[PDB]
Amino acid sequence: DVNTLTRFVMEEGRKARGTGELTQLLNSLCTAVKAISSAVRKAGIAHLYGIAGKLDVLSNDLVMNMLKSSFATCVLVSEEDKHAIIVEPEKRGKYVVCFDPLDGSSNIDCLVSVGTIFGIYRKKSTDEPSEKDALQPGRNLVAAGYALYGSATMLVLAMDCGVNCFMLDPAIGEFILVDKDVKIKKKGKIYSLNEGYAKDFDPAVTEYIQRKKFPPDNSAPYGARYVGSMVADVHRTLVYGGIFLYPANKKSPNGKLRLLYECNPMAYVMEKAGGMATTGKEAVLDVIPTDIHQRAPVILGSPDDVLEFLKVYEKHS
Amino acid sequence: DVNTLTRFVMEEGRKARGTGELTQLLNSLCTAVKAISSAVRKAGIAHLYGIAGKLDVLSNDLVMNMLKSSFATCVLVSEEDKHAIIVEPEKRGKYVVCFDPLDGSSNIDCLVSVGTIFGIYRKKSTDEPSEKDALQPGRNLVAAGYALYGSATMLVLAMDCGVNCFMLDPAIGEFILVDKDVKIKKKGKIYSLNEGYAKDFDPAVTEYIQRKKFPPDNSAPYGARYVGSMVADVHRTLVYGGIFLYPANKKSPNGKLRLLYECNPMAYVMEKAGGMATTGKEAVLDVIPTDIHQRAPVILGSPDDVLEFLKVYEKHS
Amino acid sequence: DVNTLTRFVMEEGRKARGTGELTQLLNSLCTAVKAISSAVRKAGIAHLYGIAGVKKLDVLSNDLVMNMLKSSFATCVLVSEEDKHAIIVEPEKRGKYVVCFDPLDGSSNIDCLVSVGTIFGIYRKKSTDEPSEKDALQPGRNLVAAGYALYGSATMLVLAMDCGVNCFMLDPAIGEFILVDKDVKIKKKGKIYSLNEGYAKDFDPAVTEYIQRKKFPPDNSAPYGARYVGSMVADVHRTLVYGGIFLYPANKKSPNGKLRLLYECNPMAYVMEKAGGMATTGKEAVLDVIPTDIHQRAPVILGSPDDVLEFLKVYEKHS
Amino acid sequence: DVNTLTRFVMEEGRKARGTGELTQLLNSLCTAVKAISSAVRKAGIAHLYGIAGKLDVLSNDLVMNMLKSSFATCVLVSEEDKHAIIVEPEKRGKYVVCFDPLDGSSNIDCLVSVGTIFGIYRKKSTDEPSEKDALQPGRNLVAAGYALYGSATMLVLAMDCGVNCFMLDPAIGEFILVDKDVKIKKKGKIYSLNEGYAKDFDPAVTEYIQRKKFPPDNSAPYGARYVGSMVADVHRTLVYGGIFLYPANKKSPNGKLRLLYECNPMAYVMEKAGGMATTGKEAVLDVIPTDIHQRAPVILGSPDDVLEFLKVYEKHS
Ligand SMILES: CCc1cccc(S(=O)(=O)NC(=O)Nc2ncc(Br)s2)c1
Ligand SMILES: CCc1cccc(S(=O)(=O)NC(=O)Nc2ncc(Br)s2)c1
Ligand SMILES: CCc1cccc(S(=O)(=O)NC(=O)Nc2ncc(Br)s2)c1
Ligand SMILES: CCc1cccc(S(=O)(=O)NC(=O)Nc2ncc(Br)s2)c1
Repeated sequence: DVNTLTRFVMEEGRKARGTGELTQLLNSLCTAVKAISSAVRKAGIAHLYGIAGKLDVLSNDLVMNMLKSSFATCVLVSEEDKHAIIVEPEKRGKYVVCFDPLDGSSNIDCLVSVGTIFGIYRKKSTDEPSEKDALQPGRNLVAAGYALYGSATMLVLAMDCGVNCFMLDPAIGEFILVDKDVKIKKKGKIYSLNEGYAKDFDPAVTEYIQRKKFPPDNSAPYGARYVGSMVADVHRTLVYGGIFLYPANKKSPNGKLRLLYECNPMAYVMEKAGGMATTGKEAVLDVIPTDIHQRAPVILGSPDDVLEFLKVYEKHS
Repeated sequence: DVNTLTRFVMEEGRKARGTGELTQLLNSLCTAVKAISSAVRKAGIAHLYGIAGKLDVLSNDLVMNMLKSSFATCVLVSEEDKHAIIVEPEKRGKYVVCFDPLDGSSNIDCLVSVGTIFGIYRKKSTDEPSEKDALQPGRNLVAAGYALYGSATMLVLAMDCGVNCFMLDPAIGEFILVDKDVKIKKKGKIYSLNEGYAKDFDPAVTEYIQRKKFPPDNSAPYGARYVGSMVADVHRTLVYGGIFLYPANKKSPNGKLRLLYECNPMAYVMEKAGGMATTGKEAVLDVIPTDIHQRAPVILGSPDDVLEFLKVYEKHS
Repeated sequence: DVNTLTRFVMEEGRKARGTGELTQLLNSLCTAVKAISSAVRKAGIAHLYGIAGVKKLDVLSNDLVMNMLKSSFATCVLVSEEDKHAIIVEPEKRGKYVVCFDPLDGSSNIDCLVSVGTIFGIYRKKSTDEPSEKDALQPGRNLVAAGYALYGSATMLVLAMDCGVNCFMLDPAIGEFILVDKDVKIKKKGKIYSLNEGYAKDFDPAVTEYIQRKKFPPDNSAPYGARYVGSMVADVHRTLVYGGIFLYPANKKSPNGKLRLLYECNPMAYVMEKAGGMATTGKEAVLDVIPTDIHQRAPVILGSPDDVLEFLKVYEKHS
Repeated sequence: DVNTLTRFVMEEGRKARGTGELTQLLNSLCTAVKAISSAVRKAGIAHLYGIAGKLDVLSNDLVMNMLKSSFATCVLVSEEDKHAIIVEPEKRGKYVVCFDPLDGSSNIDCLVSVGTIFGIYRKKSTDEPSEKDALQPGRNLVAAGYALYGSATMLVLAMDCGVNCFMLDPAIGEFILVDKDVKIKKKGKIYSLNEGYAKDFDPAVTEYIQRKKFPPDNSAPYGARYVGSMVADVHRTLVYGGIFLYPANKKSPNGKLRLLYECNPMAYVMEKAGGMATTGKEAVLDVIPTDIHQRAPVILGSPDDVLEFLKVYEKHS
């Protein structure tokens, strides 16, 4: 039987007997994602080039506007905005949403994969809505995931029931369920980081990477892939297994990737898929944030791969 | 003035006062790319998952069939076919076309960019058409390029007049000229190869890459990117500068990429762009082929970077 | 604020503290409407014509709607123009609603790209017995919801409920129905009558006189204009938009008219009524007829109440 | 073999040994139509309605700009413009085009089919183009036809070789040849006119209409279809056969429809399809015009039906 994003969400929302507010949030977000995908694929570009004689900003406005008018949100955190956005009182709801509306978009000149990443929280405090409401650890997420604008557009959604993958059929504008309750492989064959920072790598990374190229047990060396767009790298890791790394470096000593709307949502998908995400020091999901734009170092992927990296981080204290 | 691939090619064609064949060819191919692109983006997928109750094969068929029926070709060589296809007599025209109908289709599962790569020759003799008509050095190319099915669909076309980029507007099914006469940067800041296979690297490759990561002077190291899909990696090299390698090693003395429909069309675009393309021993475009599926090594991109590769290469020769 | 069909239905769903079954059902129907539009616009026809070198459109339309409603878990009995009997949803997929629909009306004329459409009527199951065809034999008055999709120059979903009639435009770029006209109301009096005058020899005497009065008025005002697309959905939607009258009346040869009561007449009557207009057979309200055959026919006269009433003045004058 | 509008026009142009000018023109036109189709089907309408926080005027803009930039035209006559447009001298070409860019537009509220009507002339001489170049009888058309934005989008193209019908496939944005060398039925069974104005009819119209409803020879009454949108009624008359009328009453002695860009193209399609078009007094194509915006009565469709009307019109003297 055929399933869609909306029908999936309505069905699962009826099992748990909720008010429907998360369903409205998510419906709204799906719609924003379809409009982003449409713009990303360059629909209507002829009109820009005179046939009748900014993208990250548009995607931001799209997510924001849809999320506000879903009536389901109170605090909104975006990659694009300096401060948390506080929903006007009349449109206030119970969820806090952190998001990057178009990740990878600095590199989009070369039509690299891009995507949208989100995490949704139930507002915890009873105080007036503020920036602090977004500062919960990722263990708390109610729902998270991403859309990938690749060769095709795919929505990956993780909740309590696991991870589910919806392909956007552009002919009808519907997300179609194509991969149910997805589990990552226990062990992969591909490793992912920007090796151009090799000079700055601390010795645990350097040893770990060295083991992938020169396995110490005469197994086959891991292949390397780095699109350098977060959504594409994590998704491949999800689909094929392996390991994704963005550790700290001299230019980025607290990591480079953001915790709230990059590392947390991706960590959440990984764990729900049966995988791992770590900073090296702890799980990413357990990091208790202090600033909405703070960075985090991240290693994530197949459990045997992240474990084997943690042993090496262990070897170096 | 708004320009399209069609209007563009008709403009150039009339200037040259040619018969029109090449124009008919390009238009045919173009129509194939839109069809490929629509399927890559998964139009109609709802029907597959049972709403009302292969991609490599499809793309090959679209290209094959559209070329045959352009009345402009006589020998067609494809990644997908063992032998060269000889167009039926009443459909024969003057050109030979070497193509990869969907490059990177191997990894489409992770929705990594895929592409179509093409190379167009004029048949040289009045002989009965055979595989041998495709065995031309890349220098004899009349036109070449690729379609990238990435975050948007773009068609890069190289001819004598240089290299032009058209973005497909999906609203109206036209490729729109968006980048005129593109030239690659003299010197890039990015290197691109599978570093997972370092233990089998050629020692020249070993050393060159080490200088990118560990520069002896006081320069900033190169950033690393490797999509693992040629059209994407070559296209990012074009737009931002840098170097892409798929080189020889002792296990694979002649590399892995196919000369006819991968390396030559890429070498062609890069040279028209004012970039370089080499096997280490010689320019990619000067290799005389003896087998339609023969492999070539390729190092390509910004001229300063390729020249620097060659310097190290020679240090090891 | 931007409103879409899915946000609209959920927002009304919540207000009413419902289970969401009707919401799931409409979503499913709307998904089906989007897949019919795509097919109707001929997306993918190049393949049909050997570009790399099957199903007919009303058939496809039928399978799309059937399948979308079945799998919505909100239906128990389905009645479609295409099938002789009612479909009884398999137990594991049973819900509380009965749906009558014409999946692709006017498709007999798809060869000339005339506007086509999907008409639907939604009913609550009234008995406690195992579901059956009888559950579809409800008067129009019992409708929970009705409407249509018009596949014209653009695709629109006109949805009628207790709260009124809402019109949603399909944005093909994103696959979303956008609310473009809220709480829509027909004019009190139009300037357009609509029927097939080519069959004038066969008109009811009442129909002959009324049409004659619209062409040559005794009060000598301006005559009405004529429009007849030949597609119900298109003719009925124009009527709703520009006001006037649409007639597919009875005659000696066809004394119960020709259009089907359950999935053409009733739903167009309900939309008309929720929009402050009128639908009649001459003898009764379309919505009041108690059906006895799911494929039964009714005569239908609808539109501006000043126009319809005016037809009844003539109708009653001919008894 | 599959055929497209571009491919078909190219091969007919090559046949005729022409210079490519009319092909360039038709492609610019075809492109504009795709852009008109797209906006008429309401792509982007969510953006108008505030998702991120005219149509006849736009359509005219698209045809206008696409024809200017085609360099194939010199005089443009549009329904939307009081005086003819003279193309600026660098874009000047040898053709004159009269068009209705969006027929039926003032009734687009009820989403009635709309269309674009066009007909194309050779310029009259080197004499710096003027409004005069448009004042030519229908017989001088080189090509004509319409695009109908119906349940799907169809382009109908009439030329010396006959009438061919192309279906716009929105997935790939390409016009597919679906009906070759179309001929109208000798006699149909449908008549088409605003019967609402029966009061004002010519006795000949009245009598002819009388014969349709009440055959004196016993036969079946004709059906009546009237959409109120010229392209849709004319297209129904082409596909199914029958008769379309918009004739002269003593109030509109020369009809209502316009000659240059409504009656002529449709009459030229009709004659090329083996049917007829008349004012009653003469053929439509034979009228010599003296104003770009003058009207003309028109009766067109299947020959047997048109001859029937005439036979009656001649009875009424
Ligand atoms: C899958 C998302 C999800 C999962 C669990 C709960 C909820 S919820 O938003 O809190 N309640 C909800 O959707 N109730 C509904 N009743 C009827 C319909 Br139709 S939807 C959402
Ligand atoms: C840029 C494509 C190109 C470049 C060089 C030559 C040719 S050609 O195909 O050999 N000649 C050609 O197309 N002539 C034309 N005549 C009329 C039209 Br409209 S186009 C094409
Ligand atoms: C607008 C149609 C409509 C009107 C009234 C009632 C219903 S209903 O289907 O019976 N209830 C319903 O949807 N409740 C909901 N709870 C949560 C969400 Br999200 S929706 C539908
Ligand atoms: C089919 C329209 C038509 C019919 C007859 C003549 C012409 S034309 O415009 O004068 N010449 C033309 O198209 N020449 C071409 N040469 C090569 C190509 Br590729 S196209 C057009």
